[PDB]
Amino acid sequence: RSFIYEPFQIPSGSMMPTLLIGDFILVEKFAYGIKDPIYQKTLIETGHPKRGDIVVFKYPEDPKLDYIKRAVGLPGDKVTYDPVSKELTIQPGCSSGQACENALPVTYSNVEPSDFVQTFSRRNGGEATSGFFEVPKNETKENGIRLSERKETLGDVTHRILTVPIAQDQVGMYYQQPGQQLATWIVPPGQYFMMGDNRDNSADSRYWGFVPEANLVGRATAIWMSFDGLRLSRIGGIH
Ligand SMILES: *C(=O)[C@H]([C@@H](C)OC(C)=O)[C@H]1NC(C(=O)OCC=C)=CS1
Repeated sequence: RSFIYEPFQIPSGSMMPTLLIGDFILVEKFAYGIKDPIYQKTLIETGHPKRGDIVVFKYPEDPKLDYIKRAVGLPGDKVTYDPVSKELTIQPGCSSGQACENALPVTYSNVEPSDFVQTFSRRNGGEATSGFFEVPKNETKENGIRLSERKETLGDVTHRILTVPIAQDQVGMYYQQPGQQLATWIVPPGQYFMMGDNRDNSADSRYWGFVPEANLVGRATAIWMSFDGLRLSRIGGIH
């Protein structure tokens, strides 16, 4: 088996705190080669995302851009997002409108202030995100909101998420799947529901739908370098 690796720059903060703007990651492409009975005839196989994997894929609405999000919903999952508690409920194999009772273990730790403050430009009275800043927890920044952080465990995968405590999704702008109420989705076969870890700063599947497997590029495996300026402490695994 011969895997192909591709590095990727992280220019946006939608996967914070897991991936920060300036991180440079390594991605293992899903498509790989295998040597036929030994040997000749290099054959091409394709792996698939596991729940919780951080995945690079071609943005469905404009395949020319590569997005990076977490695959929280797998083919067949009934995914529900509570915009108030900002928590996911996932029910594997509940894809036939049946009243399912099974449920993937999804648990959350207590909300705590994160290291980041999100600032906004005061454009003539209104607001527009101007960036994210790491700010000591005992300090404040004007026109900035301290983000909250907690751990989300999807089945047996635990990772962090950041929430903007003064914000709430407008469910009315979600992508609404035929036959489903707002904020509930049933992942189609061979497709995926993607969500960014910076939950209130992520234009993901909630807004535009599923990612077809054909659009998948690969799985993030490491932070190879990071610059904000060198941040060598971030090189290593993604957690
Ligand atoms: C979040 O920002 C991911 C990042 C981590 O992808 C990178 C940096 O490769 C992608 N998601 C978004 C997003 O939700 O923004 C949509 C609005 C334009 C952008 S890149």
